[PDB]
Formats: sequence, C-alpha cells, structure tokens
Amino acid sequence: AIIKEFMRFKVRMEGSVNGHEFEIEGEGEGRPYEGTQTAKLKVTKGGPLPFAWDILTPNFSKAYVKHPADIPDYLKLSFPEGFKWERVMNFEDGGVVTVTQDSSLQDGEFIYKVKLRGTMFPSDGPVMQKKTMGWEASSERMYPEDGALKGEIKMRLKLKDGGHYDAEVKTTYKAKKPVQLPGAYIVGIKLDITSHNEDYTIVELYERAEGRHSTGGMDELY
Repeated sequence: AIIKEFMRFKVRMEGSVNGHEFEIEGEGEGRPYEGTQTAKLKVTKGGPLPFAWDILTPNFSKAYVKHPADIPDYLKLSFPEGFKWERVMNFEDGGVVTVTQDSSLQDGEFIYKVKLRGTMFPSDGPVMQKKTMGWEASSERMYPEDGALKGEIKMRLKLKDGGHYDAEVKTTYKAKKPVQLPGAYIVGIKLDITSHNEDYTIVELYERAEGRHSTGGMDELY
C-alpha cells in the first residue's frame, strides 16, 4: 500500500485575489479510504485577507475520496508520482478564480502546491465584503476525457443574509503517469470551516467526500 489508511499532508498556496497578494501554509490529515479529512491553515503573508476565505477552501485533496471497488480510484492510483489539477470557478457575479495545483508524495506525506488567482470580483460583492457563510454540500459530476479526469460542479455558497451565491466549477485532474481512468460517476462532497480565529488568520476545515454511481443525471438531473 502506497496510500495508507491514515495519511497526512502539507500544503502551500500562493495567490492573489483582486490584486491582493497572500500566502498560506497548512497541514492536514485524514483517512483516504474513508473519505474524511481535516486541515489547519495559517495565513503566512498578506493577512488579514480582505476577502472571504470561502473562495479559497475548496482549494485545500483528491486522494481522500472514498470509492467503491467498482469505480477505479484514478487519483489514488496516480501515487507515488501523484497528479496535477487545474480549475476554473466562474462566480455568478463575474468573479473568477483560476487554480493550478500539484500533488505529490514525499516521505509518506502528501505535498500540495497551489497557485490561485481571483479576479473581477465586484468591490461591493459578498466575496470582497466578506458576507459568505460556508458552502452547501456539492455533487461533482465526473467523466474521463483526453486522458484525464474531468469534474463539473455547480457550487452554492450560503450568504450571511439568507441568500446564496453560485459558481460554475470545472476541473481537470491528471495523473503524472497513465493509470486507470474510471467511467462517469458522481462525488458527494461537504466542506466546512470548523474553526477560525478572531481575525481569520487561522482556520480549520473538515471535508467528507464519497464517490458513487450516477443514476443517469450528470447535468440537471443528478
């Protein structure tokens, strides 16, 4: 076993949102075959952030998705070399977040390097005004294409003032070496910030993710 039942990770993210530069370092741990994990993140530069942490969170670990035996776990199979991923999050108000990530394994621990760029968020919008309250549970609709794994999500962020703020998210996940890709399927995910400090320079997350067969819906009917 390359991927153990209990695994830790270290993550570094360099990014900017609307021109505001920042850096974040974190450490996480979880149970890859169980689809549960946690992370503790510290802003190491550019704090306190002048925008909602919520836009950053889905950006802090695909090896930790519980998969049934009949769905190839492409991303776990990618180790020890690992994989890379590139994502686009197009928010309903024109904000855009692009992400580039590299996942590797070293000395028994995963190493994540993330580069993020957020742009065009309205200055008076919920992101810049920090008016968000956590993501609703998501369903990432997965399918193989061009020798990589593709995922689509309509993510919905809760607004402090009872509404929601949506984003159309598309990601491409690619193993460094060819390994078995799965067929189309769906991953149910729930991410929460479980703790944070007064000025939000330290936050803790918890995420649960499990793959299952689609019952047909992949777009509007999932």
